[PDB]
Amino acid sequence: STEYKLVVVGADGVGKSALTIQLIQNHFVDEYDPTIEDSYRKQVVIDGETCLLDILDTAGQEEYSAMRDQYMRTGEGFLCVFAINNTKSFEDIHHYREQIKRVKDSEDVPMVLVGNKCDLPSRTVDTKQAQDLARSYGIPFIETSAKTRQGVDDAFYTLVREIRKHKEKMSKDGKKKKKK
Ligand SMILES: Nc1nc2c(ncn2[C@@H]2O[C@H](COP(=O)(O)OP(=O)(O)CP(=O)(O)O)[C@@H](O)[C@H]2O)c(=O)[nH]1
Ligand SMILES: [Mg+2]
Ligand SMILES: [Mg+2]
Repeated sequence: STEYKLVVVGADGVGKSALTIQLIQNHFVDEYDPTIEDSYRKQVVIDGETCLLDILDTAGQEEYSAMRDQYMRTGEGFLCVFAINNTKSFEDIHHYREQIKRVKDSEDVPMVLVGNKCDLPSRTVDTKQAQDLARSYGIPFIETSAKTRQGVDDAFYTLVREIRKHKEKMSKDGKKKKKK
């Protein structure tokens, strides 16, 4: 069945790992253990298709940009995670997207904007500005909590759906031809 290369990106401490672990292992990591680079696979059924999810869980801050370039090249789809009580992490999304587009040398890259930690009262990034940004990029926005698991499956499943749409659009192309 179809394999999907997903990459989870975002600033230090937004909950990239907690989201990924909730997805894979169904528990919430309460600790803060900074990531170098972790990879996971989960077989799931999404819209009646069996998917092999190959998930890359990236570091909050890359020491070597070459390490960032590589996962942006390999990734088929990107989970762009910010925390709703971390304004800078939300601002960092623009910079991730620019870096990904440049590396892919393309304007069309499957991504989903993820506002994590929605269980907190400390919200400094409002939903509207998140929604506005996602609308601007033409990608989905999903609010999640790794603590409660709210929205976690949805975030990953939606990314898979985005990758499918892209594959279809890339077969049909926009020009240079073609496919139906
Ligand atoms: N309240 C709440 N806390 C969360 C949530 N997700 C993660 N955390 C907490 O935030 C801290 C960092 O989470 P972690 O998943 O390691 O974030 P990360 O972005 O992977 C860290 P790095 O960028 O170094 O790899 C941990 O204390 C974790 O329990 C959430 O949805 N809600
Ligand atoms: Mg991590
Ligand atoms: Mg990062």
